[PDB]
Amino acid sequence: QDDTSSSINFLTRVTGIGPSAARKFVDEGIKTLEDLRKNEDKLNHHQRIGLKYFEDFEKRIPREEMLQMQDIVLNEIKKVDSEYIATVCGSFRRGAESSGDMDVLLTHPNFTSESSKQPKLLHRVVEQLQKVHFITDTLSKGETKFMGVCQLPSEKDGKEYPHRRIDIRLIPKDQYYCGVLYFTGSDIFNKNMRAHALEKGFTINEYTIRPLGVTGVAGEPLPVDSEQDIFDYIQWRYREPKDRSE
Repeated sequence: QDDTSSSINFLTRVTGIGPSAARKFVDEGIKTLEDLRKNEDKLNHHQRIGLKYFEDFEKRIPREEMLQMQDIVLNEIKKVDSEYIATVCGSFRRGAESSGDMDVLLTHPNFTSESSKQPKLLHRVVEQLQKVHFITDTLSKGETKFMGVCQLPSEKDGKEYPHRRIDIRLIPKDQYYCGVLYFTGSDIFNKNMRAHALEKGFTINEYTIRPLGVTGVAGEPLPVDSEQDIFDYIQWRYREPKDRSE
């Protein structure tokens, strides 16, 4: 069993291959990266691109590169429409010295929670980033979420940076800063802040902050025009992201 398990665990390191699909591959004698490459016909698109960048996707991103990536993303988005608002979240926003991926939250005042889908608000940004060769591949592209691959431009002698995972999520403007709060984390900090909100008569989720009565009925979403507004409602001092480990 040891070798069977090691094979399954190996394939799960490919993005797009989860434990169940890995078990099915190994049952078919597909166990290594070489086996996967010889059996590209059995892969979906996400798995094929994850195999393509297997080694790169096991490398971390130094904060220095994250800052370069951030400027490319922010500068190109502003070129498409200066009314877009985009924020890099995750442990990067909390000041982490390295990141596993880049997670971008995107909004636009044309897109509110009363809106039906506006996928081209997302796709136009993806297309511009592809046009300047920053986004290199797509893992999946939906009406509000893009998961793909990017790469910093070569700086010297044609030497290449590793390809990196990037996600871009389109969020309604009236829910944007609650989203930024949630996706900045940490998970423990989010739990602690939601517990304090309850003590103060509010309930916070990924989308909204609402007043919460003694019977447990949530009221209407409160207006939020900055992350600071959410802390103001629950009477907490603003917690800078570097202070959100717990």
